[PDB]
Amino acid sequence: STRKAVIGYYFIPTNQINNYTETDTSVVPFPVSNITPAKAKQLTHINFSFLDINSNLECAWDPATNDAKARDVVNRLTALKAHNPSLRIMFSIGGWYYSNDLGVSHANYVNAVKTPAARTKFAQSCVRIMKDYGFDGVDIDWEYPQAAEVDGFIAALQEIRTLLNQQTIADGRQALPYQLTIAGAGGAFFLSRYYSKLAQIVAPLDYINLMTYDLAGPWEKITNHQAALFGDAAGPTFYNALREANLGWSWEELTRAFPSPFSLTVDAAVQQHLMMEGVPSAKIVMGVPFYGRAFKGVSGGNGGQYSSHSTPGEDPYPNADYWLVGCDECVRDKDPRIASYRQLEQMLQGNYGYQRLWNDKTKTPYLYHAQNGLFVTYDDAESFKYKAKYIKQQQLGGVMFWHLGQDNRNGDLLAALDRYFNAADYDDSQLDMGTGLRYTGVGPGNLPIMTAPAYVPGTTYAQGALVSYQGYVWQTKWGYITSAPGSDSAWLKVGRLA
Ligand SMILES: C#CCO[C@@H]1[C@@H](C)[C@H](OC(=O)NCCCCCCCNC(=N)NC(=O)NC)[C@@H](C)C(=O)O[C@H](CC)[C@@](C)(O)[C@@H]2OC(C)(C)O[C@H]([C@@H]2C)[C@H](C)C[C@@]1(C)O
Repeated sequence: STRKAVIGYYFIPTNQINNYTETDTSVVPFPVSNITPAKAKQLTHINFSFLDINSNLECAWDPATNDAKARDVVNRLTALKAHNPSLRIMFSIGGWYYSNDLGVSHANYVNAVKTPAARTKFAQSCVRIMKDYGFDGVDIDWEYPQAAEVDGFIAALQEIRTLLNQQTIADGRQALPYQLTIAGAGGAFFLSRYYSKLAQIVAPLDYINLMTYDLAGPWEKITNHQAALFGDAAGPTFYNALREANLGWSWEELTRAFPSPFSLTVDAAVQQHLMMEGVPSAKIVMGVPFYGRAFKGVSGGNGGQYSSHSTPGEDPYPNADYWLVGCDECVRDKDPRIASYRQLEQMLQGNYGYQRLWNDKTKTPYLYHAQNGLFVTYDDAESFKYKAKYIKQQQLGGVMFWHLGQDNRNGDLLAALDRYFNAADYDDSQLDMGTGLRYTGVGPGNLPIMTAPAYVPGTTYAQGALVSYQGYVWQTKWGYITSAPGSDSAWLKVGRLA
């Protein structure tokens, strides 16, 4: 019973920093003061976002940033630590806008990690920004290094870790050591870019915060849940790209690890991490969305699930038709495709025509607007019970979420996560996790415990025979085999001894 991490992004754009105020929500909708002492206590980390990498290949604020206002906002966050001596204010470098393959700063990420000298300079800039502004650690949210750049990225994290460790010693911060995290891919297509080197990536980290949300969106042909915990056989499935990663595994090893097609769920991403040797469950943090994704143009029959739709994917949103009925924040932000949980409660409570439905396979809620043909996929305090139960059962490190401003005013989502993990009186021992589709892949990092008769030399084993030998349970790939398990290619390591 180590405390689960509870990691909340605090995102504030440059224009809001530069006009920062705590008394006008039309300029800053979500000021630091909305994070009350009670919320501060429920959080373990706050990820201040986003810093960038500049063309000097250093960690830097957006250069339009007013530095005194920036320091002041950051000081308000670090003052929160007075209510909670476990609390850290991290900062994040990257995000989609800055760091995506076509993002505005993308070449800076590539070049910052490309060579030994560039990495030294970058790493030093991170620690220096951390100490100058009073942050408690470094989060990297590069979406995403491509297979060629992965060795540099790894080396960059290793170097940052060493510098963080020096800093923790210099400041005598062993009670709350400076930390290093990344925001990891939560679906196999991006994950496949660095999957083969996952143990190396995770080794220098305190946590890898899986972005296990945005698993559906307007870029797909068919509506779906953006953060299904388990799979729905009625729903779409996807090619498992991990089976083409450069792993050096055999056909049978790849097949047993990477079923395809597969359901793109939270459970899949988590298992895909656990399958790798050297990736410990305690370092894996499950991301959850504090917002819904909305689609229009959907047909009926199944609550708007798994339907074609007409939601534009362009960015910025390409006209002024704000068709997400009742969503006032969408008008403010000029995009009807995303609604905060905060806004969604209001849409459901007003006379706007939505029903709240529940998929008992995915263990996630959804809104359906029968009259206009709208579907919204989001998470709430109910879906979080199952996700928290899963976090406990799988011995994950905790939960991360984007983002704090999207909680409702009383902070019920955060409170709920804090309760499912820490409340003495909350009991989920009978919470039924459903018959949704589990990801069944097995790999070297997550072998099940098994028993079988001991291997006997001289015996002819038929295809599919199971024996135990030198700590493991092995299975013949064909028959008849007589070789000692592990000595040639005929035997598959399927389990570990009892
Ligand atoms: C101008 C523009 C946007 O362009 C998109 C296109 C670029 C899409 O852009 C958008 O959806 N924009 C909104 C993005 C939300 C941010 C959150 C992401 C997660 N990050 C986080 N949530 N991070 C986080 O929480 N961090 C803590 C993008 C998601 C996408 O799928 O791009 C794919 C790459 C796999 C392309 C580039 O190949 C894309 O694929 C498809 C879907 C077939 O579309 C075409 C092109 C070819 C098309 C030409 C480009 C668009 C229209 O699809």
